[PDB]
Amino acid sequence: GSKDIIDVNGITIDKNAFKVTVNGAEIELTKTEYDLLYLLAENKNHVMQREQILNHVWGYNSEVETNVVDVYIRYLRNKLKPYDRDKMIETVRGVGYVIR
Amino acid sequence: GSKDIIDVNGITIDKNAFKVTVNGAEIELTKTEYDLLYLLAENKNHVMQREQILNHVWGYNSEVETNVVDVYIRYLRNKLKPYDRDKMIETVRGVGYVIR
Repeated sequence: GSKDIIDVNGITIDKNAFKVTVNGAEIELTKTEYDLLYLLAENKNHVMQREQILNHVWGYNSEVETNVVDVYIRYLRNKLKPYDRDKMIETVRGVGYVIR
Repeated sequence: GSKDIIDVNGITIDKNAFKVTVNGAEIELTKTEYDLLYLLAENKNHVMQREQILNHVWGYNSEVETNVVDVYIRYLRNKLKPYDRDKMIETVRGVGYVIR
């Protein structure tokens, strides 16, 4: 049972590095969800295809099934719903996903 | 060339999740350095042995040489020097390392 946030010698360190700041609060993510969010945010207004998302977040050779992108888009949306940000991740039926 | 910090829809997301806040600034770490710092901080005033540090940060089965702990203690100290925090990580000659 590792302590969530630690302060020592004036330094603040969180057990989970993968948080994002929203409305003065923090959404807590996994590495994969955080990387997906960053990738979509970095490409705002530029639709990303499921396979290029797979390549960036999971790796170009990845043996993972491509639908893991959909699985995680849904994990991400569920993380953003309590903060009324989920609708920012939209589906382009047939292509992939985009933040606008 | 991925953009360091991104703001989108009111969410702030850093490319590098592994930063700690010090004097209103941020030290930027790698996952391994961050985990080492967290482990020592979480065990403040409790000396840790090089091998238990290895087990926690690198894994119990790890094929890595045990001196990688010393390598990274030095990487961490070098990261803390610009903020006059390096002396908080002290060597117990013969045992390991501790934060007091």
